[PDB]
Amino acid sequence: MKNVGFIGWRGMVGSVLMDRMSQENDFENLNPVFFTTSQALKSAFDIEELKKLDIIVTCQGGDYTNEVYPKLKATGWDGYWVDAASALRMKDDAIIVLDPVNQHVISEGLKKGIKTFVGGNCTVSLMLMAIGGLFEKDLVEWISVATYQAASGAGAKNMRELLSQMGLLEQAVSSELKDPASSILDIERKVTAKMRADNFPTDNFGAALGGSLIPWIDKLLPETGQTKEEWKGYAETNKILGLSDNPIPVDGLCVRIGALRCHSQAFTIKLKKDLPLEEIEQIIASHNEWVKVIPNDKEITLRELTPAKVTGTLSVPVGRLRKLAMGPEYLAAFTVGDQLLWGAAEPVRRILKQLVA
Amino acid sequence: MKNVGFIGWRGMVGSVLMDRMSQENDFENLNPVFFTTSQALKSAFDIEELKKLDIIVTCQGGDYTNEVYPKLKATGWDGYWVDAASALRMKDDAIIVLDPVNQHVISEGLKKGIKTFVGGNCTVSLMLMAIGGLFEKDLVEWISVATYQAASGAGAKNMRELLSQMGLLEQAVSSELKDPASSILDIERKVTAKMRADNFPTDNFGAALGGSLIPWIDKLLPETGQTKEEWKGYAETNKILGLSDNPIPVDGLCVRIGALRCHSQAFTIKLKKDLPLEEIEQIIASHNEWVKVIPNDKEITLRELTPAKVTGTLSVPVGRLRKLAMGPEYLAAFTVGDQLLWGAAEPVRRILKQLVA
Repeated sequence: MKNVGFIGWRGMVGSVLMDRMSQENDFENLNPVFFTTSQALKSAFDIEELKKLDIIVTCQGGDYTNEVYPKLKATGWDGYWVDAASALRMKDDAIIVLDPVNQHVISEGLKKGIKTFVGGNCTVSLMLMAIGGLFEKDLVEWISVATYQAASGAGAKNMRELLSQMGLLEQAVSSELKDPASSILDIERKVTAKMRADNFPTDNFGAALGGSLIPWIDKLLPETGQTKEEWKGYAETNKILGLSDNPIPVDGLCVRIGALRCHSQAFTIKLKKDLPLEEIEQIIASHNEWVKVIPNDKEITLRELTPAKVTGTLSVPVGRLRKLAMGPEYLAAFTVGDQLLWGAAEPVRRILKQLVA
Repeated sequence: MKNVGFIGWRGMVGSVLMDRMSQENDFENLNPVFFTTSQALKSAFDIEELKKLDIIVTCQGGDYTNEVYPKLKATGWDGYWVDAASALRMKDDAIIVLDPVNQHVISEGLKKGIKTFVGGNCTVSLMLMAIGGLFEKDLVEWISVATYQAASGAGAKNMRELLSQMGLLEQAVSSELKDPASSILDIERKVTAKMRADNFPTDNFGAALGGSLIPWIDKLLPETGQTKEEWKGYAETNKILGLSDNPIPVDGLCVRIGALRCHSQAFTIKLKKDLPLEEIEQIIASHNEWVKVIPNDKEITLRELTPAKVTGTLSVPVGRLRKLAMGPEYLAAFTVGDQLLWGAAEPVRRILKQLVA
């Protein structure tokens, strides 16, 4: 059996991985070695210890990767590096994994001798898992996106801050709310007042999230005006599909909203050919076993297409499908997916399963 | 001075109108007559009393309008009907007002002898107030929208439900949150559990809003697959600009999020000609005194382009402006506007000021 070392397995992403791996009994087929950065298991900074492993799975982070990775491969280490961090995604000797979408790219890479595999951007993979079928048929000319991103994508503390913010907003009018005859505008003035108060906790987002939203995620790229988050749309979608030569335009705005762990996305998809809505749906639905097409019905949409429904599950619903007024080659679509699963730990867990097979 | 009757002035929208009118001393130039539907001022159902008025301003609602309106005009009444409700927006003898945008349409209508004026859809007017300049130059070929709509658009009770939901979510982990060393996944499991509980109050939205979102607003229109809310984008934008002959395509997805009273919108705008980003901004910024162009800078965007900042103000910021990967004629834009002001009471207040001038 393969000797696999794990780093950052105690973090939030790492913990989801450990849990999913237990659930699927992945540990039965490999020999796990756990590392730590603490000086209170092996040291994550001991290159010789890591050098003995066949595979390394890290959820530790980019700083860790940029530090340890170059050293280890510099020793001649011929093993596999499976990383969740973005650090290596855009390396020539690396491949971005999303096997239900790009297995063919993964296989060929393994044969080509690639030894570094990295999970991709959460919003990008959640998009591909949803509308992968369209890409598989080369039916996508371009795609405009508007995202509704969860706090988990920013971190555990960001999630807690969001929750604290929600608490304080309500507390500011807890009694008024109980009084069924109370004034709505007065309640409103008070909650907005607290949202704006000096003691309203916004250290992590740099702005209120609960009761609001933030149309900016990550650093700005002066070159295009996009934020790194929005940039990853074009860059990562194509590297995953292996189309850096004939790049499919993917762009839009990435916005943070008060959700815990599911990212939702509104798509304006330009199809290369006018096809009947029903044929589009069938194509969408048959690409993989997780995507789920939700009928353009109100009650079903309210029960299925929301963070409330998909949180903590591997289901990737896509609905509100219809043609847009701009023309029969313009498709509207809305999807919801869990950020910590297909958006983080799952792709990692699945490339590992293949490597130890 | 004109004799003006007011109906529904005690509701939420009505109250914002009364407040704004007081603030601007609008009552000094007209003779107000207040009505009520209660049987506990005049009766809103007394046609003869209403018949004596020069102008009628209603924030009462569509049911009221559809009931009383036809009766009154049936008596020969030659006065003005100013309505906030959507009921008459699409009537041939009616005009949708947004004077900073379509004053020319309003003036010509008054001369043509039009006697019914109606405020338009909140998202549509908030859009036009933001990017009106582009329309004024016939630079817009089409526009794809994705909205982040506030609870106030649905009603006062919906706002309270949103607040109660936020309260319960945090309460479900109030202590855990205080413990800086507590488990993030555990907290997450608990909040999601409460969100899904039978006692989680969702009577008004029919689904959780706090901690989530709802990609569906209003009834479905089997004909196009759009919801009435999404339909109003194409229909109302053009009737306001007076282009029902040469309709500019406006479509997208309308989604409800946990915000109190500001609607935000992500735009994918297709310009009819490739113009330099800086010329686009200047054009945007000079259309009206309320729109505000926010530089594509992070700190400024976090301070200016959010519901937290614009709530309760007449400011209509628009930012994140840049060209989209699909081509130099593809513009990205994000705007935030207060739903109860330019999205409801303000247009009404301003057409009134003109009518009593």
